[PDB]
Amino acid sequence: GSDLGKKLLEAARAGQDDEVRILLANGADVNTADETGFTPLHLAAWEGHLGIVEVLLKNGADVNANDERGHTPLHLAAYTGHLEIVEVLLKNGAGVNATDVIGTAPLHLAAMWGHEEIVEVLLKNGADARAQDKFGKTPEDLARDNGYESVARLARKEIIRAVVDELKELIQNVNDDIKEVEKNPEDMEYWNKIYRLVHTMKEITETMGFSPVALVLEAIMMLVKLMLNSEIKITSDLIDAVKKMLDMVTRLLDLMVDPNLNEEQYIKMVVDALKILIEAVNVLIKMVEKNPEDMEFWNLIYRLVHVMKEVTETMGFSSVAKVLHTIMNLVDKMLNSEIKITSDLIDKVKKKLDMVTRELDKMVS
Repeated sequence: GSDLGKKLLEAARAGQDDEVRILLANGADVNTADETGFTPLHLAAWEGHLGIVEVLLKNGADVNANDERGHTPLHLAAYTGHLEIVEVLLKNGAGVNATDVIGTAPLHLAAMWGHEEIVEVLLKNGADARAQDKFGKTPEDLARDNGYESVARLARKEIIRAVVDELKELIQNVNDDIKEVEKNPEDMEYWNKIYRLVHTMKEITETMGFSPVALVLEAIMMLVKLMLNSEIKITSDLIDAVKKMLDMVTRLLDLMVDPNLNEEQYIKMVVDALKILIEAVNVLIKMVEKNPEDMEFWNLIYRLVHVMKEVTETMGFSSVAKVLHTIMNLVDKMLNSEIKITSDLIDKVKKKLDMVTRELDKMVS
């Protein structure tokens, strides 16, 4: 009864390989528990005794045993940071996404103390990077709060990758819907469904960050909203413009999940993104060309040019920062109605934007 169970607990805790083997041989309950509910596997993983972990697992140890606090042996192995014990537990069907009472997964325990190797292993075995504990904290958040910048950046990259996959699923939905309207433009319902999809996308992008994608999605939202309130006649050319903006959003999403290359590919990433959002600004300029006098669209162009100036400044590109600063100055003049909106002004902005594009091409070329 309690005799062999207590001696087995104490032997697993102390690291007595032979004593564990003997006690198991004499019919000791492998899944015995202490006051708090720790089975010998919990204690073996805690103290880091790989041999005893392996032996216990061979003799029927419960890999997913929970204690009072809802902790499996994998929680404790990830906390203490014993890589090989984590690997064996996962090998024997351990719960990679097991959640305790406070909502803390093993990835939280690994990332919060910066045990990079076990974090990588856990992610390899399908660990949820976006898992949130009872306090709305992801593993990224816990690692960053404790000063582990490397693991924080890694968890961030994983969250970005998963979010991009989700957004691609949303893009597929939107593309099916836009095809179905292209066949029957009469249905306004499809446009409302597309509006819902784009609004959810906009919310996700704002939540993560990715301001450029958020602003392009906001342009999408304005167009679909005008069509819903029958402010504009449903044209096929405007639909092709929406198609082009969705395509560029998808491509930008592809850009975000770049293979962690070297500074050269980093430059190519930023230059491609710069060209993509320039294409977006060109779409906006064409739309303003056809229907000016709606300052919301100008505020959005301002927001995009501001994001671009920020990106450049952070990444140098002083010539481009200056040209975009001038663009922003002209737009600022316009919003407070200093100057009169004239076709020559929009055309001049277009000329300067083309000069920007050639300056970037010169930089990358």
